Amino acid sequence: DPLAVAASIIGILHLILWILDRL
Amino acid sequence: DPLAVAASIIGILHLILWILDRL
Amino acid sequence: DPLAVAASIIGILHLILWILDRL
Amino acid sequence: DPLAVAASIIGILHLILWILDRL
Ligand SMILES: CCCCCCCC/C=C\CCCCCCCC(=O)OC[C@H](O)CO
Ligand SMILES: CCCCCCCC/C=C\CCCCCCCC(=O)OC[C@H](O)CO
Ligand SMILES: CCCCCCCC/C=C\CCCCCCCC(=O)OC[C@H](O)CO
Ligand SMILES: N[C@H]1CCC2(CC1)[C@H]1C[C@@H]3C[C@@H](C[C@H]2C3)C1
Ligand SMILES: [Cl-]
Repeated sequence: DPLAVAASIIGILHLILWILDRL
Repeated sequence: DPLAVAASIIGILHLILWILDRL
Repeated sequence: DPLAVAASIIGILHLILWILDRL
Repeated sequence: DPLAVAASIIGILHLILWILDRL
């Protein structure tokens, strides 16, 4: 499922960027 | 699955909106 | 899949809670 | 799907970390 693939990549990137902004 | 579909859309929108708010 | 189900519910909830916190 | 599983775990962790940060 392409939608699931995109959402997974987006969530992983989202958590990383949020951690980097909090740091 | 409607729940997976809605959650994927919402995660994509959540990343978009969060980034725009941080900018 | 209970993990996917819980993650979908939780992602919806996370967007709700973040929008309300920023507002 | 390992990608979906990793992203689900990541989403649960993200809500946990974000809630702890807001509190
Ligand atoms: C093609 C995709 C390009 C993406 C758009 C690039 C534009 C960035 C503009 C100004 C940044 C200046 C602010 C310096 C960094 C602080 C904001 C921040 O930390 O955000 C990063 C994270 O993705 C969310 O917070
Ligand atoms: C599925 C279950 C969802 C349960 C949802 C829990 C609601 C939070 C409880 C009380 C808010 C306390 C009133 C103070 C208002 C600040 C908002 C707040 O602290 O909520 C936690 C989080 O930071 C986002 O708002
Ligand atoms: C899956 C494992 C995750 C491991 C958990 C690591 C927690 C380490 C926290 C601070 C050390 C670095 C200080 C960084 C300060 C940012 C604080 C932060 O991490 O935000 C979330 C936290 O629960 C509220 O702030
Ligand atoms: N925060 C979101 C919640 C929804 C999912 C992406 C991340 C998550 C992982 C996959 C399987 C379901 C639906 C999406 C794809 C649960
Ligand atoms: Cl935030």
